[PDB]
Amino acid sequence: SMNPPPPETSNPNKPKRQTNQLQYLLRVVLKTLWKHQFAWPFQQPVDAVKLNLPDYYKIIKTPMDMGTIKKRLENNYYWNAQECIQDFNTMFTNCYIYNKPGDDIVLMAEALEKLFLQKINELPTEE
Ligand SMILES: Cc1cnc(Nc2ccc(N3CCN(C)CC3)cc2)nc1Nc1cccc(S(=O)(=O)NC(C)(C)C)c1
Repeated sequence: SMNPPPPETSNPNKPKRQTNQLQYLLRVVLKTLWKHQFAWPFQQPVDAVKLNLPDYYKIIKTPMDMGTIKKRLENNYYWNAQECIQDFNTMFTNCYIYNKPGDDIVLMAEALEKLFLQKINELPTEE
């Protein structure tokens, strides 16, 4: 089967704003996770075709990845910081759903999620 289209990253009909929290999510949170040694499998939508995973998009109906999250932030797609946080959580939980406890890719996600939670603990108060 084909890959689904990637999640929307721009919508000219969605209102836009800049907040210090969204700036932090891009400049601090995303940036720190992106450079992590275990980040690479989470940097783009899963290409189930190239990876030969016929069941991936049978199981994962709400795909999400850091490339999509980054594009959303660069485009001012998010209105609330919580939208972005929800997207990271969806990414992590999709990993845990598709795979099994103890799998290498799960350990990788766990490492990234721990770091994510550390950075979110330092989220500045909404100005
Ligand atoms: C975000 C994400 C969540 N789950 C899985 N699981 C996964 C993917 C591929 C495989 N295989 C199956 C065996 N086959 C020969 C190649 C890849 C196994 C599990 N992969 C993810 N991303 C991913 C992105 C790019 C490449 C790969 S990967 O290099 O094909 N797979 C591992 C070795 C990292 C697990 C994986």
